[PDB]
Amino acid sequence: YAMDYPWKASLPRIETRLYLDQYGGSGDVWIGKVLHRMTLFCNDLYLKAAKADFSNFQKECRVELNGLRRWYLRSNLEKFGGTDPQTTLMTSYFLASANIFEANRAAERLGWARVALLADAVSSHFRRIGGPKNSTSNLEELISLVPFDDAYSGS
Amino acid sequence: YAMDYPWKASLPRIETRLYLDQYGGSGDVWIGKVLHRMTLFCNDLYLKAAKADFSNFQKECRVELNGLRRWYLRSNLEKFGGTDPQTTLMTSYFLASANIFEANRAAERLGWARVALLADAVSSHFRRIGGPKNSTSNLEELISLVPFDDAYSGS
Repeated sequence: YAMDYPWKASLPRIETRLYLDQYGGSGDVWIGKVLHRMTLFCNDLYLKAAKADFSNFQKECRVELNGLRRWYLRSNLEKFGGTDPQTTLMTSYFLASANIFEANRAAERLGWARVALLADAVSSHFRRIGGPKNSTSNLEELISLVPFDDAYSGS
Repeated sequence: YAMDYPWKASLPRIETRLYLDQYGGSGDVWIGKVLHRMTLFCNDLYLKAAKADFSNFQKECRVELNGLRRWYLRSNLEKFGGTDPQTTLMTSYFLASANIFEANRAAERLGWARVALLADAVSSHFRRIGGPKNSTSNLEELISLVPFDDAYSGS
């Protein structure tokens, strides 16, 4: 792993997930003059805590992904987006749920997902019709599909 | 004045302006056993303070009107709309300036003025074209002429 993905393309949560199968817990032993095991940072309590936290994160992510899928369908955007839109939704949500992974920061993650999907749809439409000076339809009002707020949807 | 203007149509600032020449000060006497002038509410500082404050109001109103006129000209609104711009502007600003007079609240006064002017122009255009069924243009974007802000431009 440490040789395949350098610092340039190493998402935090994917590395944390891949690490949870490589920690010895308490079955480690360090070679010295006599085999001795250090019992301060090698135990199963760390493993239990990490696994519980990751399970909670995964459940919350599943729920928010379901909600985002419902919104994506209801807002009538599937008419663009290549041949299959579900893979695009999944990719553009996972590329955000792996960086901003805290619990009290749902707004930033969901906004990242929504704006990514909108930008991709609009870019695909421009690439299909044949450039930016042949669009007779209206596009500037398309940003009104994000849910409304006071300090978010005004700027 | 107090007879030809009921409570339902009595602007505060107009009443103050018409009452600023009906309060003598020291040139008054109150009937008793002997003609005696009361001093606590009949003074001369009252007139000076009132005149200074009212002249400050005059100057602030002049400056704000001279700015709003430039805004109404540069925004290209006389093309479609009222039959005479100056009277409509003067009236629609005098209303706000005669209702909200305090000096640390120019924002609400200017906002009232701008929104009233925009609404009047749009209503005149709708009435001229023959109802809202034949209005080909797009009118939601016409609210972008109001200067942008961070928290006062979504609602």
